[PDB]
Amino acid sequence: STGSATTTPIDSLDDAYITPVQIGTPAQTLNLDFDTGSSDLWVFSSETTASEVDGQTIYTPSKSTTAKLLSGATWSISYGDGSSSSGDVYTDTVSVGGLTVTGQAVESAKKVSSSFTEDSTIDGLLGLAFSTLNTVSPTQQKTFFDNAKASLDSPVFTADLGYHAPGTYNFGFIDTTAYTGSITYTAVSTKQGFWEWTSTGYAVGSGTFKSTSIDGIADTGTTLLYLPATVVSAYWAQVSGAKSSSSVGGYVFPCSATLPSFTFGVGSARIVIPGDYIDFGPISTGSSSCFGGIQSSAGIGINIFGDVALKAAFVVFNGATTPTLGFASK
Ligand SMILES: CCNC(=O)CSc1nnc(C(C)C)o1
Repeated sequence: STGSATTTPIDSLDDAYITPVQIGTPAQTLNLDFDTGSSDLWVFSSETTASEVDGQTIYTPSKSTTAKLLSGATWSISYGDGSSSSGDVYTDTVSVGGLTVTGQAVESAKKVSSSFTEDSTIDGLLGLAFSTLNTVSPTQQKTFFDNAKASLDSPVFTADLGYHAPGTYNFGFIDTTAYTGSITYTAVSTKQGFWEWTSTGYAVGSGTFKSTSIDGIADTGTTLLYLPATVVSAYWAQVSGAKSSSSVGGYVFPCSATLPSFTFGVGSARIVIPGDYIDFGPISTGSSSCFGGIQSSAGIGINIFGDVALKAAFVVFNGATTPTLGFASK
């Protein structure tokens, strides 16, 4: 089997991408944030505290003839950005782009943190990191990818995120028309349960490539590119007037600037992020200070190849016995 679904930016900045997902019978379609940095499929639901729902579409398990309470199971997750959610668990039929999994754990939120309530466009998350990170207790549940893997034509999914445009998540096949050149594959560690790999270095603009190992994760659920402070300082030093602002929470730059590109290494291959992908616009409406798309990871504990980096590539998440990642230009 295969599946193919379009993913659409939630706003004009590509802050996140939503993909329609069919849950239950008859189908309830919710727009989920596919997140290769986490492993829970959770949704706003008829159980979510009413004051914490503000425009999201909800899953109502009582209206699904295939829903079953997973008795005793609870979940609770906290994300790197400080947001969180928790609740109980149903199993139900879940379909993405024509690919159907029966008995998928659908984690129904009883509580969500304010940032979720305040984003009416995201109805939940669909985790695509390894199932070792899933938070369901006392019986840890499998991700949609884990459950579908045996049925797929090939045990892969691909992320093809658009810049200010829709893109595609495919399951079970690699669309050879969706990229240019060749795909370069690189080794993955699932020891922390993330899609973890080592970039071979970077360049700023037209500058020389610096060969240096940068361990990080491929994370579709993170907007920006978070790299070591040395790398980030080298980038922003090429933008007149750019500076790190403790009050804003990262590097800002004059909105009048033209940003240089940023290249990262994948083995001997190179992925070029155009400068325009690094512009996240005014820090507040009307401001001439703009927020940068490359930020320091120093306070995180891990480097994160988020959407800024991934949308410059066609990315293969190969979930075979030896997990690898593939990157191609497009
Ligand atoms: C196909 C997705 N599989 C899982 O999420 C299982 S947990 C997991 N942790 N490491 C692995 C292997 C792929 C190395 O698997």
